Amino acid sequence: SHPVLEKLKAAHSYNPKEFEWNLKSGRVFIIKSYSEDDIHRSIKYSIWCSTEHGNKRLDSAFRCMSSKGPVYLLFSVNGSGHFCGVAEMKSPVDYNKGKFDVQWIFVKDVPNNQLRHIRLENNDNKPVTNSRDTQEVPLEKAKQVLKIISSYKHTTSIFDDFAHYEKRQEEEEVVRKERQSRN
Repeated sequence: SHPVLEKLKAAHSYNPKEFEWNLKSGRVFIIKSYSEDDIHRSIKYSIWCSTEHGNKRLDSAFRCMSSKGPVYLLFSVNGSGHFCGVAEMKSPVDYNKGKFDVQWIFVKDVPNNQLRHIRLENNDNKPVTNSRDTQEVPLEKAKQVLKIISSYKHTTSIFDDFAHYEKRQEEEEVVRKERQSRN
């Protein structure tokens, strides 16, 4: 067990046994992450950043949902074949690129084969697992997705490789510093 991961787990209740997937109101979006390193950083710092267009869509949705219901984000790394968790969006986008606060709720790997029966009528009836970044999920389909993610008995999560990702970040920082030093 990594000491940083222990601090995180003491400060956050991940994978809560009591999650309300039967949302009365809300908006739910797919997040397609470029890498596991970004997921790891997001969990560590409770922040996310989409593209310029994605940030615009999420910023608008959050501001339109103020005091009406939550905005949930369903995370999957491009090409990974499985969703890796769920966070709630907690702030509008701050442009000093941008960034917004997130509160991670589920940190767990859910294979796409467990979700691909759910099709999005607002994305040409494609499986929810075939979505682009910031695709909005209609609420009833989002309930089905959240029910499965919340109940799934996962065998892995990104936390299994926590030390690995910590090392990746530290070493890259060293490399970056040295590169900057030489210029």
